Amino acid sequence: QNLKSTDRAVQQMLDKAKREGIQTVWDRYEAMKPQCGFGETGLCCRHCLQGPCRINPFGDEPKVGICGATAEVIVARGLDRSIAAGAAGHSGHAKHLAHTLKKAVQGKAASYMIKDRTKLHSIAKRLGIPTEGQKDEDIALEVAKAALADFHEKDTPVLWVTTVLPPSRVKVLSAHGLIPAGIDHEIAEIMHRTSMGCDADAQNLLLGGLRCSLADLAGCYMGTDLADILFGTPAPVVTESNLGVLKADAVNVAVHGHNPVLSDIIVSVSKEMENEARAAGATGINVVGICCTGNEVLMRHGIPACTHSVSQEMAMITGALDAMILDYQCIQPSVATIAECTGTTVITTMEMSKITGATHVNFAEEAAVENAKQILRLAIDTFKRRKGKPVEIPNIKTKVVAGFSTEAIINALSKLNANDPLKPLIDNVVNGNIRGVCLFAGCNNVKVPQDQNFTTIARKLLKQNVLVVATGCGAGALMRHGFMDPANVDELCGDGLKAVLTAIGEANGLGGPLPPVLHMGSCVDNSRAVALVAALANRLGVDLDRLPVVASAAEAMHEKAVAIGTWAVTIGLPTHIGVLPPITGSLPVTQILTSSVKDITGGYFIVELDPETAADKLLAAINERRAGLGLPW
Amino acid sequence: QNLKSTDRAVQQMLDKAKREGIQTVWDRYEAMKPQCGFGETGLCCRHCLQGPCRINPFGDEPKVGICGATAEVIVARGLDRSIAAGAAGHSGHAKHLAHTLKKAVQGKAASYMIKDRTKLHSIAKRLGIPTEGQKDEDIALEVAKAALADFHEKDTPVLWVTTVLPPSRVKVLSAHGLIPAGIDHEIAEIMHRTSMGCDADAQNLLLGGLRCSLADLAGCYMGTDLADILFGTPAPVVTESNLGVLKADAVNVAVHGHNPVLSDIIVSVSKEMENEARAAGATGINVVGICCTGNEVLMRHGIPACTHSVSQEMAMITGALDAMILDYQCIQPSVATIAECTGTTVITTMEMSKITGATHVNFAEEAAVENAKQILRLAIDTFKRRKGKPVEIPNIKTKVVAGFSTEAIINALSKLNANDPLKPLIDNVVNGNIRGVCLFAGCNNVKVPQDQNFTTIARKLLKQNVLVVATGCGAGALMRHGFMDPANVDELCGDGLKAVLTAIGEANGLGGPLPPVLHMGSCVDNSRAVALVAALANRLGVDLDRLPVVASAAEAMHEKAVAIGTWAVTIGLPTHIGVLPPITGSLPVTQILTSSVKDITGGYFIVELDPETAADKLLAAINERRAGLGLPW
Ligand code: SF4
Ligand code: SF4
Ligand code: FES
Ligand code: FES
Ligand SMILES: [Fe+2]
Ligand SMILES: [Fe+2]
Repeated sequence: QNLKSTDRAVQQMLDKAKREGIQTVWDRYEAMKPQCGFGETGLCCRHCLQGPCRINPFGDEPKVGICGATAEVIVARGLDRSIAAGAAGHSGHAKHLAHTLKKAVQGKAASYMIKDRTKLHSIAKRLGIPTEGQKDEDIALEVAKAALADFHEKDTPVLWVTTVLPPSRVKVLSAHGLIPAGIDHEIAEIMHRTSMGCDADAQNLLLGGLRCSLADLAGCYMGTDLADILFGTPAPVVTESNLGVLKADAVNVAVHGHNPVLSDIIVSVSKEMENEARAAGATGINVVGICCTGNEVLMRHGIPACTHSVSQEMAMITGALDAMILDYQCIQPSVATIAECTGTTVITTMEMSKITGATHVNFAEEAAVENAKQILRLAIDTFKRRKGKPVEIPNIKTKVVAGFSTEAIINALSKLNANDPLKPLIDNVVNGNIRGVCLFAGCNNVKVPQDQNFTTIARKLLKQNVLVVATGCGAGALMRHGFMDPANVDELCGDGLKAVLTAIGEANGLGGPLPPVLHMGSCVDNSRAVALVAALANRLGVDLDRLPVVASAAEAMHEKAVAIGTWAVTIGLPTHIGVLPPITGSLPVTQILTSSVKDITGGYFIVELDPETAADKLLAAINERRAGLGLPW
Repeated sequence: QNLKSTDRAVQQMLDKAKREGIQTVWDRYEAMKPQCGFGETGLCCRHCLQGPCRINPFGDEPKVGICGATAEVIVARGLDRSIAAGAAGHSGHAKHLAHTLKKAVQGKAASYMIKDRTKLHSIAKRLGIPTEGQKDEDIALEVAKAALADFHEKDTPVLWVTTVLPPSRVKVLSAHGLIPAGIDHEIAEIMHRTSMGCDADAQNLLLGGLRCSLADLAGCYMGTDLADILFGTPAPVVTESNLGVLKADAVNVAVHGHNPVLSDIIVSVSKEMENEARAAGATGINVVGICCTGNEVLMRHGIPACTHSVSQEMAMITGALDAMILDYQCIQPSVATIAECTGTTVITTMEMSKITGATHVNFAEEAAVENAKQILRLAIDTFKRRKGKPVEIPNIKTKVVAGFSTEAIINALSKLNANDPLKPLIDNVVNGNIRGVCLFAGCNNVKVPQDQNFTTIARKLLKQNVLVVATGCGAGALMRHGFMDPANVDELCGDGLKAVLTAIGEANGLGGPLPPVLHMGSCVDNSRAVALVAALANRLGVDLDRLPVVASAAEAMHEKAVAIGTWAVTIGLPTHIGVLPPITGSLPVTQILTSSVKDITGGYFIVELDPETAADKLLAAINERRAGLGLPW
């Protein structure tokens, strides 16, 4: 099972699933081999009913689409649609939060409120919304309105791009026409321009893609901003991760999907229902996280993470998962069928994300507590049905220190320099104790032994004194392998990095270092990394494409990860992707994305499937940036 | 060549292209055979980087997507994305027109103006915008603002749906949650819900699709409304069609794409530049139409139609096409390469629709006349370069009577009944002189011998006294085969239909009948057919799903045609499609689209590749509606 996942808890559940004849994502992958080489290389088009069209990567006909679409057009159009789809996810998430905030302050959803007033005011200031002599509720109404306004054309561009990147960066992007006019506007324009008989120039198409990726960034940043206002800005918290956080004697409830609007209420209501759970013979309700919504409640509340991404089915295979509460995104629909074998109650809650065979309980912010109780009572009923049934919860978990929002990081650093908190970080970049910064982001992918790329690359970078930050299922991988436990600093970290982590930790009263990797939160919270990097850029008076900062979507899967990778490139970062996106069928497109885009945005993709090699390439990128700043490396 | 196109002019140019070694759309199709059976049936998914996934239509593994996505999910998700892409095209078009109207009335684009004041006022009234004591420019500003507001969420649903369908229809749709909240909002929501690990219930997905198809309808109706305000509501006009409208001794300029914002100015400026053209040795500038933008200028100005859809390259093969002026949609990018062989200057004009190797001349409404002159001077230069070069323009053309907007149809009928103009039409439906109404819409498709389905089906329906109306390349097919020439009424029409066409024509002073088929305009002008059918519904006091009205996308190709077909079904029409959409890989999805959707909207798809059989099925659908109204059939 080591060939499927490097996580021992997952391996144990794979053996259980095999024994019990429960088909998994890895079995469905094996059944799909060999996969279509046209799709793999991007050389397939189904954008009209004359198709499907394909182009042989090499050899003879077909060489061109029926309408005349070249390999470079077909590849660029497919990629653009993936970016649009990612943008649609992150911005749908953000939109949901914007409506929730509006309802909350209009008195229509009393389960929700302004929890972080400071964040609300700072966001208002950043957007140009006056706060002086204004009621919080009115300020919040204006912020929510501004959020919703960024989805469409208006007299200003997307403020959740133009107000979050340094002016010099916005100028570079504006010069190339890359600043989005409206989030849903760009999504629609991509779908239009990539439809049959429209845009048919690879560079033009890809520029469109870069712009749509910034619409995605805006959705991410908006999602983080709004979630922080509503639910609180994360601060350092200690919890645990992996399947061992499940408890046989508790009602185990996984929150899974993305939106904290749902999970955050589940967490609070579950505490209120402890006595009901105990009435049913349980110790209480044990809420655990899967995927991003698990990350959201881990970051804010220390809710333990059960599992992530590709291994999500394994939580169910334990036999102890009484409910899986879903909103949207990254949920393998197999869970609905597996639930019939495992006893788990899978519950959908959002109108646009249902799964055949799952129970649907409409969630309305207006009735959030009521709807949460209904859902949790289904979970309690399910716990009762497994009375006396043996379960197999792998006794495997790690300690996780998390909650490193950008505010939290700035605060931690401020203990070393109160009025110039970024300076200690920059000092240590300059003196070589910190070589650079690497953001690990995005998914696991069944094609890559689970977590192998994240851990292999992280290990090499940490030994080379790279400050590693992580989000989403990248943070999931690293947390499950001990990278968020400060007890592992001596083993994992180079002497320089150790010194800095220790110095910061001891100044924050820890008697010990920060963890080896800083968990910056969910996938939308990649926007937090942007806030940190942009703040460093502003402090240094240089653009992001001069900073020794890189990203790695080491095991990418979702269209959202493609969008994130693309905006990482667009804002100026060397951006590693550890799975093949469908671009290799066009050398010109590949060359643009991995090379000539450097001349446009300063960022570039690094496509590298071998993780040792990827680490070397990321180190080379970091060191090139160091040299560019006149620093030793 | 009869196996490729039933159009003799096209056949002649195919022989020329063969002789000269110029590859065509038919050659690229042959080179693509056999096409992928997974794509053909819809059983392929590339929505994440674990893919490509496929499902064998029959047999053994693979049976399910890697994430657990079933055949019914994969098929529904692919279809939904096609609908969104169509919606994005039609609504991008509409949005462009809305911005143009706004600029025009704000004094920023003096080449544009309110040409149809009556239409402006009627639209304002329909939207609830007060006109009483208001300046036209202010009314137009409010209409343009309303248009742009329909793209996003607001306190009202999409008004270009809710104000254009009868209340009873809106109620049925609202009950099923199918009324769009915002055009780009729905497009984005589709892309989100169809992304990995989101919506995974076929019915839920398809309901989303129906709603997004209404966003497309809104974009179409908005496009027609705005184009009519700006450029004039069509009225009956006589012109010609087919390659014989090209003139060797003239500067031949094709307008190609969709948006009249561009073509309409080309037409007016070309008249102003006659003397310059004559200075260059030409007789003048001969503007001719291809595809929808050709339909727009044919409908308003009687500009002759050169060709349509699948045969667009053949205009170039003549050697006499000096320029092809492009905006977006349905342009085979092969034209840019073919231009190098034929001498034609291919000019793109829109930032989001470029073609490698074509000349790009940015068009800005603010400088429309200037930009038009620049473009037409390139065409004149090109005419000069072919001095003394033989050309082969097939001497083949038909007479075309067109310009049947819904206003024009109502006016024509009003000559038989001034104060109840729809009544004469309804009278003849009731007495059997008109069996029903069929709308032919959409594209040609290289898979179907060009025009064969449109003409075969139209011939059968006309003999059975069906009133046939047509738009887009359906109108193109029928016009090129003589179906818009009143001289062909005796040959084509049943006695009942002939009687009615003759009665209406003679009351309008023609000394002769209306044409066999009524040309209702471009693809967005399918919205005109909706206006007519909705007006008939209102007059009768019944919903559209009780009317003997059907649609046929007989040779469909573009994602836009899929969207149009889908909203035809959603508003309550039996809707024939004459090519296989990628749905046959899921019986449940097929059953929903062809059968159970009847219970939701009253409309349904009729998938039928054999045109004789399709005609029988359409007649059966019409007759079933007749019987439902208690009428003989
Ligand atoms: S858009 Fe072009 S390449 Fe794509 S399916 Fe249609 S004909 Fe083929
Ligand atoms: S979304 Fe599911 S079916 Fe589609 S490519 Fe990804 S794993 Fe395969
Ligand atoms: S030919 Fe396999 S992805 Fe289309
Ligand atoms: S396997 Fe051919 S369309 Fe994907
Ligand atoms: Fe996520
Ligand atoms: Fe069209």
